[PDB]
Amino acid sequence: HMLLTTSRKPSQRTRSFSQRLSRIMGWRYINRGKMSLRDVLIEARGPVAVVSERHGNPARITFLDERGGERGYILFNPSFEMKKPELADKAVRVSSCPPGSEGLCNLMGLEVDESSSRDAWSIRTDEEYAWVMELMDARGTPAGFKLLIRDFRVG
Repeated sequence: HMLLTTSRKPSQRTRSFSQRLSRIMGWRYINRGKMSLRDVLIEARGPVAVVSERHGNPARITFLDERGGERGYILFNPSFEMKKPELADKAVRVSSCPPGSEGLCNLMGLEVDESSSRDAWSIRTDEEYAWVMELMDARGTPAGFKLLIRDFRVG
């Protein structure tokens, strides 16, 4: 459902993160090289997400519609282990979006699925972050991949 890319000249960590996330989501990943956003949108022919950084860390995901309108954005810090997540499917499901988190689900195109928590996201509150989005793997246990959400805005 989406093309993912990064801001221009990303660090190794931003690359690793974004390649990982796009695999998890089943989104098509492209190297940003030296393209403008306009040229990214031409290549995508469809919606795009851009992972941008501050100080060499991924810090924001911006979501665009196919014409380049900004759907919204998420400010976050990633938390991921070295081991590849074990997934049997695109992680396009979420177990629940509690009140106040619906925009996370809308931006990322997640569908609520109460039948199982495998290959799925869990959204919860945290003492430090606004939300933690944690990937549950093909066995429904923590995949070692989280989005630590500081804020998000839609529209």
